[PDB]
Amino acid sequence: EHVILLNAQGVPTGTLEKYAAHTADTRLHLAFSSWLFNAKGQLLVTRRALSKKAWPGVWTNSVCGHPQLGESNEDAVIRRCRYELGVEITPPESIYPDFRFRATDPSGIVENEVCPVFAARTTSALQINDDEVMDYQWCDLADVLHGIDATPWAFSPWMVMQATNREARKRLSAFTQLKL
Amino acid sequence: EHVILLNAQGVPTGTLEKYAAHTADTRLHLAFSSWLFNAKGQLLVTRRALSKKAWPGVWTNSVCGHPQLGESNEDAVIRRCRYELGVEITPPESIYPDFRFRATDPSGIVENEVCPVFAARTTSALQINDDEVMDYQWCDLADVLHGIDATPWAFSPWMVMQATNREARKRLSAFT
Ligand SMILES: *[C@](C)(CO)CCOP(=O)(O)OP(=O)(O)O
Ligand SMILES: *[C@](C)(CO)CCOP(=O)(O)OP(=O)(O)O
Ligand SMILES: [Mg+2]
Ligand SMILES: [Mg+2]
Ligand SMILES: [Mn+2]
Ligand SMILES: [Mn+2]
Repeated sequence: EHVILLNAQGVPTGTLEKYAAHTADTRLHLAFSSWLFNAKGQLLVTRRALSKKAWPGVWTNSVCGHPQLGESNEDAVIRRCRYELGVEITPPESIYPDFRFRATDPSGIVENEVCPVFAARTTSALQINDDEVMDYQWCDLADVLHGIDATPWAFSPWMVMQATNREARKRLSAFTQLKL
Repeated sequence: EHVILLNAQGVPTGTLEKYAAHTADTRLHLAFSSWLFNAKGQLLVTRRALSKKAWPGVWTNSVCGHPQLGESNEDAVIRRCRYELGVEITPPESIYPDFRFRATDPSGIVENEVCPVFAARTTSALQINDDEVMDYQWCDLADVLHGIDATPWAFSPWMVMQATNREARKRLSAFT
C-alpha cells in the first residue's frame, strides 16, 4: 500500500509506502474521511485499533483512508468501508471537499493530508475488522455533536474539525433522516 | 503487587498477582476510584497508557487502583496519585462508598470490583508516569458531565456509572 504525495499545492507528485510515509515528518499526501449513517439515520462512530500507527485507541468518525494510484477518492471510500467495517454503502456524497489537516498524535506521529470528506448510508450489516477497529457505536448525531462540543479532547482532532465546519455539519444532519 | 479477592460479602479471602488477576474471567476484588480537582476547581481527566492491561487508551476519571493487604483506601489513593501522577493531594474524601461493578473491555479483559470512590484536591504539580498515563486534560466538571451524558461510550464504563450516580454527582459538583 502507498499514499499519493502532494506538493505544497494539492498537486500529485508521486507515491510512497504507507507505513514509511507516516512518521514524525509526514509529507503532504492524499486521503479521505467518511461519515456513515444507517437506514435509521444513526451515525456510526468507531474506535481505532490499538495497532494503528497513528491515533491508536482513539474514537473517531466512521472511516478514513488513503486512495491508491489510479483510484477515485470515492472508490477508496467504498474499499475501506469494506475492509475496515465489511460494510456496503450508498454513493458517497462530498460534504467538505477542501478539508486539509496537519497534526501530531500522542506519540509523535504526524498526519498531513488533503482529506476530502464524504457521507453515505450503509446497506449491509457490519463485519468489523479487528485489525482496524477495536470498538464502535451507533449514535444519534445530535448526541455526538454535543459530546464533541463538551469534550473535544476525547475524540480525534479531525473528527472535531470536520464536525464543526458549518457546511459539513449540515450535510451530516441531512443524513439523520430515516430512509427505507 | 497484588489485588485482594473478595467473597460474595466483601470479606478478603486471599490475593493474586496484579497482572495475572485481570483476564477474560476476572474474579471479584478490591479497588478504588478517585476524582482530583486543582485549586481552581478544575477536574483532572486522564487517558490510560496503551500498555495498561484493562481499558488501555481509554479516557477516565483521575486515578484508579487496587489497595493492598493492610492498606487503607485513602492510602492507596495517595499511593497511586504519587505513582501515576507524581502528585500530592489533600485527604481523600468519600463520594461513592458502595460503588461496585463488573465490565468487559474491547479486547475482552474484565474488571470486577468492589470500588469505593473518592475525591481530593491536588497540592502539587503533576509529574506524569507515562507507563500509566498517555494523555490528560484539566477541564470543568460541568463540561465533563455533559460529555458523559452525551457520549458515554467515549469514557470508561465505571467513570460513567460514577458520574451518573445522583449522590456522587452532587458531591463532585461541590469540589468546584
Ligand atoms: C487521515 C484522516 C488520518 O487522520 C487519513 C488516515 O486514515 P487511516 O485510517 O489512518 O488510514 P488507513 O490506515 O489507510 O486506514
Ligand atoms: C478499577 C476501577 C479499574 O480497573 C480499579 C483499577 O484501577 P487500575 O488503574 O486499573 O489499577 P492499577 O493498574 O493498579 O493502577
Ligand atoms: Mg482507516
Ligand atoms: Mg491506576
Ligand atoms: Mn496519511
Ligand atoms: Mn482490578
